[PDB]
Amino acid sequence: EEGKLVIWINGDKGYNGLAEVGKKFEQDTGIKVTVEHPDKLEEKFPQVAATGDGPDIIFWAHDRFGGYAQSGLLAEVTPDKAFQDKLYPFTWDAVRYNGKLIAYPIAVEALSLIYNKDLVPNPPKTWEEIPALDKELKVKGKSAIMFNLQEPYFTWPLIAADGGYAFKFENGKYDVKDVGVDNAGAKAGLTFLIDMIKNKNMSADTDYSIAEAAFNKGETAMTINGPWAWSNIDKSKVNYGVTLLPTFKGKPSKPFVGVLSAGINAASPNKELAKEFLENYLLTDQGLEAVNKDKPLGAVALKSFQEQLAKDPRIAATMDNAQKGEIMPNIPQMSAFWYAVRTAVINAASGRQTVDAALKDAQSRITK
Amino acid sequence: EEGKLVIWINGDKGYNGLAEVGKKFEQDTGIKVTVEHPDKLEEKFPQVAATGDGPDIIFWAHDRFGGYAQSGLLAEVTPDKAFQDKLYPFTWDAVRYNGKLIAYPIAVEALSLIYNKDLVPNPPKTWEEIPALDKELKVKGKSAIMFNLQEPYFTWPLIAADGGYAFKFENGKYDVKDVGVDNAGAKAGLTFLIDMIKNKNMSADTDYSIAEAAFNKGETAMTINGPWAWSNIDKSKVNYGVTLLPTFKGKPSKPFVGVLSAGINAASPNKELAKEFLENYLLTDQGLEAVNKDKPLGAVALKSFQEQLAKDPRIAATMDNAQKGEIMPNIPQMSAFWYAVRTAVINAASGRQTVDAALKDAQSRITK
Ligand SMILES: OC[C@H]1O[C@H](O[C@H]2[C@H](O)[C@@H](O)[C@@H](O[C@H]3[C@H](O)[C@@H](O)[C@@H](O[C@H]4[C@H](O)[C@@H](O)[C@@H](O[C@H]5[C@H](O)[C@@H](O)[C@@H](O)O[C@@H]5CO)O[C@@H]4CO)O[C@@H]3CO)O[C@@H]2CO)[C@H](O)[C@@H](O)[C@@H]1O
Ligand SMILES: OC[C@H]1O[C@H](O[C@H]2[C@H](O)[C@@H](O)[C@@H](O[C@H]3[C@H](O)[C@@H](O)[C@@H](O[C@H]4[C@H](O)[C@@H](O)[C@@H](O[C@H]5[C@H](O)[C@@H](O)[C@@H](O)O[C@@H]5CO)O[C@@H]4CO)O[C@@H]3CO)O[C@@H]2CO)[C@H](O)[C@@H](O)[C@@H]1O
Repeated sequence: EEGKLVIWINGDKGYNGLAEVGKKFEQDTGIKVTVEHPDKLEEKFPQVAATGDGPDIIFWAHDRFGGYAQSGLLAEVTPDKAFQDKLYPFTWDAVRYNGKLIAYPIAVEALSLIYNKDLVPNPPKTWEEIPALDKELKVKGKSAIMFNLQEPYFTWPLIAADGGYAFKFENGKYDVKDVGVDNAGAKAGLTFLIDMIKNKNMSADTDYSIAEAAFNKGETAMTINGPWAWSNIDKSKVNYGVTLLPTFKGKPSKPFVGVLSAGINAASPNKELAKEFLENYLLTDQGLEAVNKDKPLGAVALKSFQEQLAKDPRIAATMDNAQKGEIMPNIPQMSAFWYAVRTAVINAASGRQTVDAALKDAQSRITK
Repeated sequence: EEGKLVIWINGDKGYNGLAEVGKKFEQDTGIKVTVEHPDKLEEKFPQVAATGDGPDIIFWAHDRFGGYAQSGLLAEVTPDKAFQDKLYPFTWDAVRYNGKLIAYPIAVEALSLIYNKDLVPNPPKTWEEIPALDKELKVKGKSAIMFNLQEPYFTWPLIAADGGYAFKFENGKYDVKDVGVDNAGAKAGLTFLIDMIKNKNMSADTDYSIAEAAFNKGETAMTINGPWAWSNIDKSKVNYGVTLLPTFKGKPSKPFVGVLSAGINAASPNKELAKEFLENYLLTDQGLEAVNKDKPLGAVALKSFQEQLAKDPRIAATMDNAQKGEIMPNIPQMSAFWYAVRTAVINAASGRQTVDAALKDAQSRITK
């Protein structure tokens, strides 16, 4: 039924308090909210939603929602980034399935030991001591502990303690044996660069200083650079804009995204001072501003200062290109990648190798 | 040298502005900060830090830091959770290596197209149109574009556009063929439960209602339950505390962590209204409070309301147990896990099966 909301929530939750939220909703909008707590709602939902019925909103712990999403029974949820930042990131992770958010997280639950302060002022720290405690309580006509033995949720914490688990999780990883430096897409893009060189649209010996000087003197119409370069263009005569990289074969250019980072030397005798400087001086609105006014940093990691920068169209363009690209890996094999690709590009642009032979050699260097 | 800070940062960054931050540091603390920008600092650092020298702090894009961390050259950084929440989560991800944070993220960089508004008011959207643009500019003694061709950072966005990549990333995944329901640790914990039953410390037919009534009437000293149960104990005569689950064989009990979640039915004709209710009524301080006063939610996903709850020792204990446990998977196979483990526990506790035969059968159900 359109124009109202039906909600299902389990009978052990605060469904009367939720109903009070629904009354405020109606009072503000006229839309009636009905809260129900059917038994076995988590089993009924897939059966009724598959026929296009059921409630508008279903509450359960997240463990049930991947099965619902796999069957197409859930709408993708569409919160903007402002709303997403209101909730803890790990709670969104709990409701992501196949890369999409498929629920709103509400609350984080875990079992605890609940004890009667007047019967056991000092509750047992070990399971093994509970039988002796029970013996003393049984002479008083009491028992040490009772909990639900019918639902495995309640017995699982004991089963997992010494090593039981449900499914093993394999952390995300880069496959270092698998590299895309000599595939057809890489060759196509490098061939286009070499064809511009052959056509004398560019020169293979152009380096950072040559390109910067040419652009900042008004000799070339465009350049490719990062935020650190903007300060020198500000001081030049050139009125410049910052925008998306050109597309190739209709697809976006994909710049590697770098996070400028400050590491503390493991040999440093000043680790406490380094922490203080970085946390309490550099990573402040005022600290980042002092660096940024020298040479722009780009988008910054500090949420409070980034909010002040996001307005700048140069920063907007930086983040647009960043979102089309990829974060760099931090793995040790990244330097091998860069050394090999550097040689391949210089060899191909200078005619020391074909594009194919250059990128094949780079691929062999990186993976063998 | 102890009692001062030496910083290395690349020569294209704002090292004079960083030096100004270091002057404010000295003025406040008397500790001198020296900022250097050596050439090839990213290659020199591993050579000098391996001998126990080098700078206290090194700046570079994060791609270099996994190699440093792999060689033991970086201190693990130790920000508390308050500081971590000041920076964007994906920037911390960039400086995590083998599960540890090994740098402070500062700024997010990507290349952009920089254009001269007075030479190309409408900059080209495609690479392919740049040669024709260059031809017209060359008759004016100008060129269309110049950028650094010596460093692969600048040519990679074009190489990646049609399909080039560095290393393929494999997303984290649960291995559904690999289940820990019948390993030695699971059997040990379930055997201890069965031994308590045999010893008449517990009864195999105890369910949720029986245990709740017994605890809330003062007949048993302890129970195991979640936040939703606290409201009924508040109303009872019992003075209760909430604490860590007991250990087993010296290891923590590991409760599964559930995120109470609200999904929107894909068949709902009211998806816009559902979004409004959940985002703007339920997921507010006032909305969660109305539910929480009925039956406590536990820790909540909404950062602003959770800050008000974290003070409660019951919530502290909830999160302590949660951190010792595991987040539930959301995969479709989770319901099979629960149905099979439910049968195993009830069969073993009732004597319908041995612990070994029960858990073996559950393992077979879940994985075949
Ligand atoms: O007729 C035979 C049988 O019926 C009855 O048992 C059945 C249940 O009525 C029925 O709900 C179903 O239970 C399944 C459930 O469908 C399944 O999802 C899974 O449940 C998990 C939760 O998914 C998980 O979130 C967690 O639940 C917590 C919850 O997070 C928390 O917020 C609070 O609500 O406590 C919950 C635990 O009670 O863990 C549970 C697992 O414990 O597994 C359930 C099975 O255990 O199927 C039941 C069996 O058919 C009768 O009770 C039974 O006597 C009859 O034999
Ligand atoms: O003597 C032979 C050779 O010497 C010179 O080239 C060498 C360089 O001096 C040297 O620095 C080294 O360069 C490597 C570098 O060590 C390696 O880490 C990798 O560099 C990556 C960055 O790691 C990555 O962050 C990104 O760098 C951006 C950076 O994020 C950004 O903030 C800004 O600073 O621009 C940087 C790009 O310039 O990408 C670079 C890769 O481009 O790979 C480098 C190699 O390309 O080794 C050089 C070669 O030995 C001379 O220049 C050369 O002519 C001589 O032949």
